[PDB]
Amino acid sequence: NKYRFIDVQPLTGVLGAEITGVDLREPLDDSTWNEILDAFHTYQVIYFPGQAITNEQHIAFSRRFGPVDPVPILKSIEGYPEVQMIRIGDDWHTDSTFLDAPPAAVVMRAIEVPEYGGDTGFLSMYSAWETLSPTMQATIEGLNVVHSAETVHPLVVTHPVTGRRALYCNQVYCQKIQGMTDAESKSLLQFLYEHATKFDFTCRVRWKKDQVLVWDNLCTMHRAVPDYAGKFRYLTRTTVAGDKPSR
Amino acid sequence: NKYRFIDVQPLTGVLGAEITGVDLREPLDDSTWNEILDAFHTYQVIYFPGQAITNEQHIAFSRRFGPVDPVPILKSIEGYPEVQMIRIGDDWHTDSTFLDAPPAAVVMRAIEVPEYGGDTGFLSMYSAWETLSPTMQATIEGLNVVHSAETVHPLVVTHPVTGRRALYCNQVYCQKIQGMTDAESKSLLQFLYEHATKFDFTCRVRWKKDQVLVWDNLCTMHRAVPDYAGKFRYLTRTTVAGDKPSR
Amino acid sequence: NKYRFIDVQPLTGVLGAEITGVDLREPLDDSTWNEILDAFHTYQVIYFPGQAITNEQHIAFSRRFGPVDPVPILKSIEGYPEVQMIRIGDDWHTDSTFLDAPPAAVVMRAIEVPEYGGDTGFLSMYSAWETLSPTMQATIEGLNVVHSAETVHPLVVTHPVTGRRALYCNQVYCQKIQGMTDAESKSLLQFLYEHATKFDFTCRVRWKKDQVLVWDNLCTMHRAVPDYAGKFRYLTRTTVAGDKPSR
Amino acid sequence: NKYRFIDVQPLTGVLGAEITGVDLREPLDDSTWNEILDAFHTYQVIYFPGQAITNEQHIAFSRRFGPVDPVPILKSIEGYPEVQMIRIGDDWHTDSTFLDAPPAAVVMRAIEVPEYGGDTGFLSMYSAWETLSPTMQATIEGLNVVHSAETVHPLVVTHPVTGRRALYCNQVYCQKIQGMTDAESKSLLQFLYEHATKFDFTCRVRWKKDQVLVWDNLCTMHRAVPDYAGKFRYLTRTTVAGDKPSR
Ligand SMILES: O=C(O)CCC(=O)C(=O)O
Ligand SMILES: O=C(O)CCC(=O)C(=O)O
Ligand SMILES: O=C(O)CCC(=O)C(=O)O
Ligand SMILES: O=C(O)CCC(=O)C(=O)O
Ligand SMILES: [Co+2]
Ligand SMILES: [Co+2]
Ligand SMILES: [Co+2]
Ligand SMILES: [Co+2]
Ligand SMILES: [Co+2]
Ligand SMILES: [Co+2]
Ligand SMILES: [Co+2]
Ligand SMILES: [Co+2]
Ligand SMILES: [Co+2]
Ligand SMILES: [Co+2]
Ligand SMILES: [Co+2]
Ligand SMILES: [Co+2]
Ligand SMILES: [Co+2]
Ligand SMILES: [Co+2]
Ligand SMILES: [Co+2]
Ligand SMILES: [Co+2]
Ligand SMILES: [Co+2]
Ligand SMILES: [Co+2]
Ligand SMILES: [Co+2]
Ligand SMILES: [Co+2]
Ligand SMILES: [Co+2]
Ligand SMILES: [Co+2]
Ligand SMILES: [Co+2]
Ligand SMILES: [Co+2]
Ligand SMILES: [Co+2]
Ligand SMILES: [Co+2]
Ligand SMILES: [Co+2]
Ligand SMILES: [Co+2]
Ligand SMILES: [Co+2]
Ligand SMILES: [Co+2]
Ligand SMILES: [Co+2]
Ligand SMILES: [Co+2]
Ligand SMILES: [Co+2]
Ligand SMILES: [Co+2]
Ligand SMILES: [Co+2]
Ligand SMILES: [Co+2]
Ligand SMILES: [Co+2]
Ligand SMILES: [Co+2]
Ligand SMILES: [Co+2]
Ligand SMILES: [Co+2]
Ligand SMILES: [Co+2]
Ligand SMILES: [Co+2]
Repeated sequence: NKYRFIDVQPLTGVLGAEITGVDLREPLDDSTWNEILDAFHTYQVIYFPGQAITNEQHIAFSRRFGPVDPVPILKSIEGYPEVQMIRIGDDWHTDSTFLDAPPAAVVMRAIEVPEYGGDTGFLSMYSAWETLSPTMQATIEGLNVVHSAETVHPLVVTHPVTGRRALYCNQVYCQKIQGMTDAESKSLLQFLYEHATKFDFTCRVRWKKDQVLVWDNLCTMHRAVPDYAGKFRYLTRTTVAGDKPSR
Repeated sequence: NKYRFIDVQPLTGVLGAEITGVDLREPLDDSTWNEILDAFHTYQVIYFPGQAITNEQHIAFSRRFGPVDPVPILKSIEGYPEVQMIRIGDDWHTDSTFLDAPPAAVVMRAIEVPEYGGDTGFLSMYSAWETLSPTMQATIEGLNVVHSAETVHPLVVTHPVTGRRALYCNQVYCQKIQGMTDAESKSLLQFLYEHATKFDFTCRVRWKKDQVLVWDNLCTMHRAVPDYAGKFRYLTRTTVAGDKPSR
Repeated sequence: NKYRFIDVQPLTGVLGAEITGVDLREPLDDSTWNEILDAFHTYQVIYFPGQAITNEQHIAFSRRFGPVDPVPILKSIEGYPEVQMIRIGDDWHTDSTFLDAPPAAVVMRAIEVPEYGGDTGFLSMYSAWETLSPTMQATIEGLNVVHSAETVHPLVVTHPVTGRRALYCNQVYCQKIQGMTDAESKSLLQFLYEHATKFDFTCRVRWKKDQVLVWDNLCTMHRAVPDYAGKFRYLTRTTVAGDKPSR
Repeated sequence: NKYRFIDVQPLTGVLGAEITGVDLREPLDDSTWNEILDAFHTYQVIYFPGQAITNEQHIAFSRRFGPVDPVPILKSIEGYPEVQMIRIGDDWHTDSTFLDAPPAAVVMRAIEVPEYGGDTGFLSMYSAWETLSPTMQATIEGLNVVHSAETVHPLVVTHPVTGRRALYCNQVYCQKIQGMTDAESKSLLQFLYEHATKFDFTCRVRWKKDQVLVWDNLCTMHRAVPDYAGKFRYLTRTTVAGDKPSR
């Protein structure tokens, strides 16, 4: 690939990629960082295996992407209220979309994982949008969705940095399409979900100790796999803030 | 009701009505005819019980509504190729919509019917449209459907005489929504059909000898009931022509 | 028809019928009553037009069918707590199926109705069962449904008097199929409901003053039509009790 | 793991695994082979990376599993009519199920692959069955499916070697459930397919040169990913025969 400061091993031909040849415990210069971010924007989700960093180093790193909020809930490691831990989102979703302004991204970090199982699967909502017929794109271009646990977001959002359109709806937080009856709203959204969760649009992340991963919370969805029952899974994550999604 | 030359007994509060106090075998004057037609346009389907007319009288009558085509197929009574007889449309549909210009209306006439069973059920596609949320109306306003057995018609049509919008799609003749993929097209149309065939939008016509009925082939659908197996059902019908449906 | 003491005018070829030639204000002898009941069992729903009876006469009449319970809720005419009045069941259903022992039947009586609209539609759940393939009948023969507002009933019930099998489920009161997951339960029941609410299985009752109607609450469903907004509709009904439904 | 002659790196906690520490170009002894096969039966799909074998060696290897048929169609490398090549099954399916006796297994072998993309995804039909409620298992235990391009197979099959029950239906070859109407058959199968193609039941195989993979054609399904457009993908495969599937 066209990348001189980082090695870059794409996971599928649709999203996801792996990054090596960089010590995350050290500071990185503009041209190394310009590459890391240029990658994250093209692949949508990126991971860095065998990065034995510290929580302070975890924060700084996240901050490079954008301001570092705590999510209220979750339990932050006491000492680091920006760094929160993980040990129901086995339905595909993206995170905290009931917020006027949900997270741009999240950076996740493997502490103690199982040998196998406890994968995380992601999918591309650029792709989901992108595979709708021009006629269907037009038909729902201007619709809005009500997300809750309360707010409204557009059904198709433009990425603030990259300007690609991405379909934006998820079954965990989306009540209905504003202005439609429920029979109507249900009808569409179900189609749109059965369409986005196709296997062609997905990828699967294998979890290995001190791997550090970043996903774009606007233009992907993701889901936990429950195939580890019995085995300890302990990861941490910081949350980076984004503007209000828009069309 | 507000009707001085014809008695008028509405079947439901959504469509359909019954008309008496008029000898169909005689000619009718402007103000009697102005009423018959003013009714047909409000009720969408009308019937006239115990009208022992002749096929010539059947034609003239139809012609009052508009030019009288034969449908190729069907079998016309030999002697009257405009008058065709009846003895698969047990799915709801409207007639011959695969035509660049389908029938405006049809006039049907009971020769030998059963005592009961062999009803005909109709429904209102004004109502179907009318009960869609303003937001959903807008969402599909500008879509087109491909009808076959080949042509395109709009998904929402304006009535040429009355100017009411009416949803216009049917599962017997409609392949798909132009420009959409089949998974997409299927999704909508199924909703739209499951929505239009609601019981609230329907009515049911009881068939009795020398009853003469007229239905509006643009803004209704209709379906045969198969509950007469064993009993003779013989009706005739002329077909009145309409312009190309439009939005 | 084969009926010497009552005139009997079947509404469709699937269910429903009309009964005249009997003064309901008078007592009726075994052979007249033997006919009324022999009809109710074949047609599933029966009506008697222009019966200007009294509430006491309404009770006695109902009692001929079976014991006369009050439903708690509903509002009984004060003076007659067995006689309850009517002025959400616009979804098809049958009545009070959340009871260990729901009503066998109900007798309804028209006080002040509109000229048209405010029909009541019924359907046959004998027919619904009856049109399932032998293979599908077998597949769900032994299933149970959980009904609530709490109890279990079989999915296919045998009529206590007639011994015809009837499909027995309804979307207003049925939570799920016992033992199945919700994705599973949903799947079937939706099919079974989309199948039973077909138009071929239905009929529609026209409501006229002092008409008195009886429906079989085990083997039909029924639904109110909302096409009278603005017009006064006042009917009364007594409720006749039935055993626990069984297979 | 409990394996002394082969190294064994499970792909997910549901199916699939990777096998190293064995030169496939050499013969292997009972206890090494007893392990390879004991693995294939537990993981359902297995792969061997960086095995630069020959087509004769490819055949012998396959034969160890069972007799080696050609599939008519496909194009066999001229010189080896048992060894067939690959360069519509982007719907999930299993192979040639329209046969009275479909393939037990297939062995596939990577010649020239892309750097990334052109993955193959598999899923477990043990798991699919296994996650149905006991009540639903019972409900469809005894059903049959008609497969075509013509034959009948059971909807739930017992594995001839292992004796685990596995759900057995696929949307590419299955017409309908025998004895049911199409509305009925459609209803179930759609549920069963929407249920089996869940992400939790899947895995994804990364393709790398001279990797040799074996999948169990009775108890998995699999699907091609179209994310390589432009890049050369050339694999070969032999096909191993199985008895008629049974319950
Ligand atoms: O726990 C994981 O694997 C990530 C899944 C998730 O739902 C989240 O926190 O966004
Ligand atoms: O035969 C009838 O009852 C009318 C039904 C019909 O499909 C038609 O000719 O349009
Ligand atoms: O009010 C009616 O028309 C009868 C409908 C109904 O839901 C009932 O009381 O069972
Ligand atoms: O070509 C592949 O990736 C295997 C997919 C397939 O459909 C097959 O041959 O069974
Ligand atoms: Co390098
Ligand atoms: Co340093
Ligand atoms: Co690596
Ligand atoms: Co420290
Ligand atoms: Co900050
Ligand atoms: Co869940
Ligand atoms: Co707010
Ligand atoms: Co609501
Ligand atoms: Co689907
Ligand atoms: Co889904
Ligand atoms: Co008059
Ligand atoms: Co004259
Ligand atoms: Co009359
Ligand atoms: Co003559
Ligand atoms: Co003419
Ligand atoms: Co049909
Ligand atoms: Co043309
Ligand atoms: Co096509
Ligand atoms: Co529906
Ligand atoms: Co429906
Ligand atoms: Co329908
Ligand atoms: Co008499
Ligand atoms: Co007296
Ligand atoms: Co009468
Ligand atoms: Co009194
Ligand atoms: Co009593
Ligand atoms: Co309702
Ligand atoms: Co109880
Ligand atoms: Co539950
Ligand atoms: Co349907
Ligand atoms: Co329905
Ligand atoms: Co070893
Ligand atoms: Co050697
Ligand atoms: Co390896
Ligand atoms: Co050689
Ligand atoms: Co052989
Ligand atoms: Co395809
Ligand atoms: Co055969
Ligand atoms: Co067929
Ligand atoms: Co689904
Ligand atoms: Co799915
Ligand atoms: Co699917």
